[PDB]
Amino acid sequence: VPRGSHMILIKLGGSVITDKSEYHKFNKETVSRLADEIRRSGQDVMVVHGAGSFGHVIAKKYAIQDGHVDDGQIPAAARIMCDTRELSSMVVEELLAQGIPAVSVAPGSCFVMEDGKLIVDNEEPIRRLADLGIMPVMFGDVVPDRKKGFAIVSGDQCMEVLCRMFDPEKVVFVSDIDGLYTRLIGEVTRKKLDEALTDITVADVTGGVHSKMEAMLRMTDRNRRCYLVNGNAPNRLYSLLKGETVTCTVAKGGME
Amino acid sequence: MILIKLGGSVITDKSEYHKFNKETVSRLADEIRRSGQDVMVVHGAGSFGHVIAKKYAIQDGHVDDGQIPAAARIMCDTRELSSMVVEELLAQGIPAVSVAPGSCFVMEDGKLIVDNEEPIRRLADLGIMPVMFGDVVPDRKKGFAIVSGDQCMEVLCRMFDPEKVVFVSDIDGLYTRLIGEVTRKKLDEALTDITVADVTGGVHSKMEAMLRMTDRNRRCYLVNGNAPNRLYSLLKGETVTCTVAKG
Repeated sequence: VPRGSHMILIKLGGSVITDKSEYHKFNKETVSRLADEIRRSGQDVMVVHGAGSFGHVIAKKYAIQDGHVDDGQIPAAARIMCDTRELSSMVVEELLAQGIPAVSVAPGSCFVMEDGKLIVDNEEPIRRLADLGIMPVMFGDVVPDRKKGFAIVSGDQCMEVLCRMFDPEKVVFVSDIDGLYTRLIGEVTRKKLDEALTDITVADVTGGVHSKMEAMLRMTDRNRRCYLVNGNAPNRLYSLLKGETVTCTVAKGGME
Repeated sequence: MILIKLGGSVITDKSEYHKFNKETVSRLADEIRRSGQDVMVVHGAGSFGHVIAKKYAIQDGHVDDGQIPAAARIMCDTRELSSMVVEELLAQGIPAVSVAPGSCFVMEDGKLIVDNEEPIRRLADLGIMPVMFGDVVPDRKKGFAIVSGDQCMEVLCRMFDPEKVVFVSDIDGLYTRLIGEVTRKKLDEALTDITVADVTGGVHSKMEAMLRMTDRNRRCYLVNGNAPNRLYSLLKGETVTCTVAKG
C-alpha cells in the first residue's frame, strides 16, 4: 500500500476561524486548538479553510461574485485577495507552530474559474508540495474568471476539486454547528435522501436540507465518508479523525 | 510597460530577522503612483527567510526531512513580506496581488517553469498587478529550490515584453568610480583573461546580467531606491544617477 492512501481532507469553516460579529477578527485560540487536534490525531491530512468574514464585507458592497462590470471593483477585488492571503497566513502559522508544515496556495494566484466551476489545468505544483510534505492549503478567494472577468471561489468548492484530485479516504467539514438539522441528522445515505423527497416541510425546504445532504453524498463512495462536525466543541475533531464515534452528520455509501 | 524589482536589501533590513522598512516601501510605492506609469513589480525576499535558507542549505535541494519544516517557515515568511508589500501598494491606489512562485510554479535546472500563463496574464489584464518574489519552489530534480528575484524578472520580461526594466537597489549603481553606461561594445572592450582572477567587485558578470534584459530599444537600469524621488524621476523618463544598460 502506497504512501498517501489514507488521506483525510479537512475544511476549517470560515465561521469557525473568523468571528463575523467583528471586523478582520481571527479566532486564533480556536484555530490553535484545532491544529493541535489535527496533530494529535496522527492522521495524514490536507487542510482547506474558508475566507469567512475576511473580504466578505467588501465583496458584498461591490458584488464581486457577480463579475467584472465596474472599474471600481478592481481596487476592491485586490483588497479582498490581500485579506484572504493574510488570513491564510494566520492559519498556516498555527499549523506550523503545531508541527504541521504547510503553505498557503491562493487559488486566485494560480487558477481560473468558468461558470461557477474551478479549473485546475496544472496539477503539478500542488502535487509536488503534497509529495514534499509541505501541505498545500487552498482557501476561498477572488479568482480570475474566463467570462465574467473575476469570480469568487469558496472553500467548499476547493474541497470538491481536491477531493477528485487526491481521492481522500475521509472528508471532514468543520463548522460551528453540530451537523445537518431537520432534529440532528446523524446519518445521510442515498436511500435516506430519496425518503426525504416524500415528506415536505418549510423547515427542510428553506435551508436546503435535501440539497446539503446531496452535496455531502457526492463526495462519498462505497468507502470514503463525508463528515460535518462542530469545531467549537473541544476535542471533537480529534476523536473524529481517530475514528471514534462523535456527534456529527456523516454521509456514506455514495450517490451511485 | 515597466518592470521593477524592489531589492531585498531595500524593503527589508538584513540586520533583524523580521524587519520591514515600511515607509521606504511606502515612499517607493508613492513614487510609482506619482509617476503615473504602468508598472509590474517583483521584490526580493531579503531577511525574510534568508537566515533559515542558509542555515538548512535550502538552495542545495532536499537532502533530509529536517528541511521540510524550515522550508515551510521560509515560505510563510516570504508570503507575509509580500502581503506587507501589497499593502503599501494598495494604499497608494495600485491594485496588486501576491503570486508566490512556490505555490504556483515549479523549477528545473535553475529556471522557473511557468507552464500555465493564463492566471498571471488575466490578473494583469484586469488591473490587479501580479507580484512575484523570491521563494522556495518545488524543483523537478532537487525536490525544492530557491527562485531568485532576478529569475522572476527574467520570465516576466519574456512574458509581457516591457518597455523598460528597472532594478531598485540601495546603491547608486555598478562601480569599479560609478559606471554610467553599459553596452555590448563596452563589455567586449574589457580585457578579460580566463587564466587570471580578480574581477574587482564582480562587476563584469553584473553588466552581463543587465544586458540580457535589453533589446534594440528597451534599457535596463539600476537605481538607488533610498534616494527620494529618484525612482519617480527615472520612471517619468528623467535623467538621474544610475547605471543604464542598452543593446
